[PDB]
Amino acid sequence: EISALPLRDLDYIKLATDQFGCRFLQKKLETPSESNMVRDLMYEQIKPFFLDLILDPFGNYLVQKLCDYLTAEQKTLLIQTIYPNVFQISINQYGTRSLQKIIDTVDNEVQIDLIIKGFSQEFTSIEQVVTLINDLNGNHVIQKCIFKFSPSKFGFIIDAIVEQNNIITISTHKHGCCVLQKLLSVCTLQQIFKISVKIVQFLPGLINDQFGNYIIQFLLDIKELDFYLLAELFNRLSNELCQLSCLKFSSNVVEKFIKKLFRIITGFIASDDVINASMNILLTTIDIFTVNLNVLIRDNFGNYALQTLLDVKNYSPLLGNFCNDFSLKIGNLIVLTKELLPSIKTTSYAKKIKLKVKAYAEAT
RNA sequence: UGUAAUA
Repeated sequence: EISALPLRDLDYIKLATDQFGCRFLQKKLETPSESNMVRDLMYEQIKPFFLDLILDPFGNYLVQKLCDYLTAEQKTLLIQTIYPNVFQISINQYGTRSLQKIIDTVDNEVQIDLIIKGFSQEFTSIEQVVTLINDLNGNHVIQKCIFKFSPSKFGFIIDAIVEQNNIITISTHKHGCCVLQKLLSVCTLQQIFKISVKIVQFLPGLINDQFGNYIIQFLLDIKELDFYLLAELFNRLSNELCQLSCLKFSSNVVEKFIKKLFRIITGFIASDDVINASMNILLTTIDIFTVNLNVLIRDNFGNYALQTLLDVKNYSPLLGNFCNDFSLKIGNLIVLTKELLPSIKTTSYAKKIKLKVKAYAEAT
């Protein structure tokens, strides 16, 4: 029926929003002899409806398919048409597919810069950017930008994150937490810093959040942050370290934090200033865990923190002055655990603790 | 004995 019609006589808008018309057009695009011509005819007729098709249940398939065939000039004009609408497109079920494919097949920087302009405050508010980051459909467009574009383009993402308390809105959200991690994994160091300042400022709102705890831990894996983050975290948490060790989500961060102190000092046998404060903080921690040993060994979450501190496998090579202050105050904590060991017979993890006191002796 | 991620 439609196959018997000359391409020049096709009603491309009509076909584009139809499942079979759109599929017919796609197959025509995959047909080398007719690919170029069907593209150029289709293009001129559908260009006033670029936004419409991008959002269309079937049209979004055509737009995507077209991205593999459009000239640079054709794709540029397409982006010039719809860049102000990037918010609307990104939250859209079908629009998100179209935009990802467009972003994924940019030909040059002129096209990239247009998209970025769309995400700037001239067309998309900070609040809207935040919405996209947490949105079911939008977070995929943000991730696309994050993995396709140079970090020199990340301005609009950064601005939205550091705005007031948006670090909480983003970090404590199922989707935003993921995006932020993707961002941090590719960010420039100076961008990581700007976000880190905001994370530390709102640490209590993140440290024990179901998703926020993951952000803190992620930050702890970035080595270029050691020179300040270890002291910063601990100075903001020390007075409530026992509390945080006894909470579901923050207990993992304390464990992560403690293992990092061990890994840094052991590896010394990483820059020098870090080693200095790490030694100091570790000792203070043992003091804190010693004082509160009554609660930590008894807590449903705290015992994990304690066990991490006590595990000799973490600190074998530590067995100048510090290597003797540790051996004293951790050895002292070891014997103190023994005294309480009978007072927790009923618990499921007594034998796990008993093995650690046992493995202490074998290397002592 | 304890946490996440389109026909």
